[PDB]
Amino acid sequence: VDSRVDHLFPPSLYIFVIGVGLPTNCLALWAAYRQVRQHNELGVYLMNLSIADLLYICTLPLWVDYFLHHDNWIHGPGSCKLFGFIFYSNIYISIAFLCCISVDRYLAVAHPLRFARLRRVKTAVAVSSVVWATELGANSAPLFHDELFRDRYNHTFCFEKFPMERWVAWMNLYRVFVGFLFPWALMLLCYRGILRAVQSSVSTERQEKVKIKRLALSLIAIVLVCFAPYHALLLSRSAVYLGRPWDCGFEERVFSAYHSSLAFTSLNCVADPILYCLVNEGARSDVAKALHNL
Repeated sequence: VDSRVDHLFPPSLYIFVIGVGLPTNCLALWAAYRQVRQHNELGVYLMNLSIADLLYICTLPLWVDYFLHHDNWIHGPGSCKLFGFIFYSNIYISIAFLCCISVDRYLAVAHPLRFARLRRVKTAVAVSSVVWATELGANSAPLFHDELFRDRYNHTFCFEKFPMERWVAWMNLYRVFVGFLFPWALMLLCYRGILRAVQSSVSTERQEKVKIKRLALSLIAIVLVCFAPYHALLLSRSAVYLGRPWDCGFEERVFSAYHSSLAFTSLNCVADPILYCLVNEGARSDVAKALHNL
């Protein structure tokens, strides 16, 4: 059980995320609020996604240090328990609001004349509240554990043990399977249904159909390219532990790749503002008309 020279990639990537995803997410939050003012209940989910992204990107300045300084956390146990819970959530909050958006879009497009009670700002707010309550209470296990752990080779950990606790493996399994694949599968099914509905449209001009398909494929490709490697490797180093709990052969080799993938999973915070409030000409219109106020 040891570590590698992983001190440049996650820091240089979180710096880019800080530089791009604070202004883009503030603009996206403003545009989503603009949408809510018009009783577009998609705006509620867009605001919630922007909030999760914002309070994720506002807790990176700590892990950029935690990775610059080699793998040690020094801001007490209190910061490592709050900023470590915000950092290992908001992934399952972002990919829950993306699923909420895809289901909202599927209902509007594939059933345009039904379920009108489900498409309202009130029900959107209630669903957002339930989404925040779950995945923040059901992912709250790391709080009720000591989680600023030291070891031999001067590695002050934060939310880890390479010798994994009994719960950590099961909670990782839950992460991979009921925080990523389930919401991602629902996103994929919703966009497949949206494309099947758009296909039948008589009034859409077959280049708009191509634009819709190439946006719907990128929506479910960005999520996979950002979350699949980290979660597959988390599955790997959690499945090995059940086979050989008292072993460290795999972990030392896979440590650097694991932390680089964890750095990668942060690109789905500058991905969201673009793909959901900056790729269409209506929300860019809001950006243009509001930045022209000052």
